[PDB]
Amino acid sequence: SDSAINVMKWKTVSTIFLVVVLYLIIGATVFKALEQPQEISQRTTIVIQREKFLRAHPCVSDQELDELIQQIVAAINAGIIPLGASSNQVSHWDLGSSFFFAGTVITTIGFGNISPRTEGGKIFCIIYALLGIPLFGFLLAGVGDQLGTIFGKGIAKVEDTFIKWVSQTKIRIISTIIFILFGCVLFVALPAVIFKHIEGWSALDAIYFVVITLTTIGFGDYVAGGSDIEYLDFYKPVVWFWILVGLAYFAAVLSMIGDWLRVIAKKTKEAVGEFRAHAAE
Amino acid sequence: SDSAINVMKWKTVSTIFLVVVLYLIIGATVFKALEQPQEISQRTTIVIQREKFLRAHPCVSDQELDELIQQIVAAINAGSHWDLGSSFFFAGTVITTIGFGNISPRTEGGKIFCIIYALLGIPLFGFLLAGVGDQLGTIFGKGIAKVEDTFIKWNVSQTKIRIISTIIFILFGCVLFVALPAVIFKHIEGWSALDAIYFVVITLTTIGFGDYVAGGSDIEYLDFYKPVVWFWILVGLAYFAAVLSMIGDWLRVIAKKTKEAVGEFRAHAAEWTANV
Ligand SMILES: CCCCCCCCCCCCC/C=C/[C@@H](O)[C@H](CO)NC(=O)CCCCCCCCCCCCCCC
Ligand SMILES: CS(=O)(=O)Nc1ccc(C(=O)NCc2ccc(Cl)cc2Cl)cc1
Ligand SMILES: CS(=O)(=O)Nc1ccc(C(=O)NCc2ccc(Cl)cc2Cl)cc1
Ligand SMILES: CCCCCCCCCCCCCCCC
Ligand SMILES: CCCCCCCCCCCC
Ligand SMILES: CCCCC
Ligand SMILES: [K+]
Ligand SMILES: [K+]
Ligand SMILES: [K+]
Ligand SMILES: [K+]
Repeated sequence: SDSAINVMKWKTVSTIFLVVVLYLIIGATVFKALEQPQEISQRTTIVIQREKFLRAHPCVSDQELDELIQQIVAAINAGIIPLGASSNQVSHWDLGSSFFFAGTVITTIGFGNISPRTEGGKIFCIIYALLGIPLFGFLLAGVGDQLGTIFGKGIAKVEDTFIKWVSQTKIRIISTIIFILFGCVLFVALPAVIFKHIEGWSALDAIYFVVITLTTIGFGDYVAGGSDIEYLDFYKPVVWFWILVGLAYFAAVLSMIGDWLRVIAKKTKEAVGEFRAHAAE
Repeated sequence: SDSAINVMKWKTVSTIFLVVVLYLIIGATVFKALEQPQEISQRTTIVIQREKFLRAHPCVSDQELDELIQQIVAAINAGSHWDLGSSFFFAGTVITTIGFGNISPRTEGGKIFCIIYALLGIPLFGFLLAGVGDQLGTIFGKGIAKVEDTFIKWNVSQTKIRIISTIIFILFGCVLFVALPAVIFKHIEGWSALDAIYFVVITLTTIGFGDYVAGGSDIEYLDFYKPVVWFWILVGLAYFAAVLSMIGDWLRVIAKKTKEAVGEFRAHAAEWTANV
């Protein structure tokens, strides 16, 4: 009976699919409820700014203003500061930023503030990713090991002193609490504070950055080291180390959250069974 | 001896670290060599466009222009981007961790929800993508059961045909999940042949720079186009998930072969030098 389990597998996958379909629909409406208003409030107030310089300079062709703005937004994607009060310009592909870029490729964070424009840069980025992503995986896995065996020494000491008048499978709950607590301190809270001061971000923007980065979603709306401001350069190599170990942390956390879903799915799969079997007495 | 194994583990991690460090250094110089010139060529030709626009339109003064550009930079920070469909797109970019970033939350509440929506959505999507990987894998197992029957009754036998099977996987795999979609993006999006394959890899490896996004431009899209792209991603991600893992195991083998090749080079230099 090889096809027997396969019929049972397709049933499980199809239900998860429809859950994901419905989870996206929920998220979709939640986001547009949150972001549609600010969008329209800013599109109406950008047309207010539009006609303030549409008719304050009629001697501009007025179809070429909207083509001008295309030419600025097209060139802003490579990163430009097209100003006369600042015509000397730092490079986005210097010795360090191309090193940053390679990191965003193999980690699959891919902020996208810096992206290749040359046809050769694209072809190499394709080759660099298909080899670098697996290569980086072994590093991140070994970092997960070393970081995990450090925590194993930490709970060996703590699961010794909390042995008062003790069960085996319930202290596992205490160990997962100290993991998430210490974890969010070293890899979420403490770094976000540093980004708040050094980058100038808000308290929310920093934690937003930490999560979007270490989950490798990497929108790129916020990037550490993205400005010119000062950058001690004590700063940036520490952020590399943060990513290396912070990615290893969310790797476990996200896997823990996955197992929680497994349990919640089991509890709710049987709750529907109990709901049926009772059906109002 | 518990710390004896741990020293063997840290030495394994440290060497891989130094490989990744040096792999980044190689890549860094290679991209800088590739992209530093385009940067200068476009920085010089954007200043040409700037001082061209003051002369070809004396109407505008040098002082008005700096004001306009701040107002465009202000609007780049926002741009419908959040209509019924694009917010659905957005949630997809979150759970898949592709995160193109062409659309990103600006409201403080949208950020807080995106944090919560990801921490629960990313594991949830993993199970879907894992199940898609299973079903897709058992389909191809039916395919090799057929093909490992017709080739294996004749010319050269086992332990080398497993190499032939993985070639068929990668060959037809790149057909269904890289080549055939990239052709569709070339026509429908208007991209180049390179840009489409560039998109396919950046997207399905979940790097997702966001420089190229299918459905991101303002073009008429057939009602079947975007939902097929979802299905593509769902199954295309499952494809590179295996492909990247195959490439990982290749490196494992290559690491073993090169780790002993160094041992051979040393062992010859050893008793070639004992020859006095
Ligand atoms: C596209 C960017 C090019 C990146 C090229 C990086 C290759 C670096 C040179 C390979 C040797 C690394 C240093 C020596 C390590 C050995 O002492 C050690 C065993 O003792 N090997 C390993 O740890 C295991 C290491 C084995 C990993 C091999 C990586 C495969 C890269 C394939 C790229 C082919 C292009 C060839 C261009 C030269
Ligand atoms: C806007 S810029 O690109 O032109 N300037 C720079 C931008 C960023 C960095 C940098 O190292 N940030 C830390 C870091 C490291 C690795 C990874 Cl993967 C992600 C991150 Cl955030 C350096 C220069
Ligand atoms: C300015 S815009 O908001 O309108 N740009 C858009 C870009 C793409 C889409 C869309 O549906 N793409 C298919 C798709 C599905 C899931 C995933 Cl994860 C990725 C992708 Cl590309 C919608 C809008
Ligand atoms: C942040 C949004 C959370 C959305 C949670 C959706 C919960 C969906 C529950 C579906 C229950 C299906 C029961 C099937 C059991 C056979
Ligand atoms: C058309 C340009 C393609 C460039 C990709 C070739 C890269 C060669 C590898 C360099 C090894 C150091
Ligand atoms: C049939 C393969 C799906 C992508 C077009
Ligand atoms: K990204
Ligand atoms: K990713
Ligand atoms: K991005
Ligand atoms: K990403």
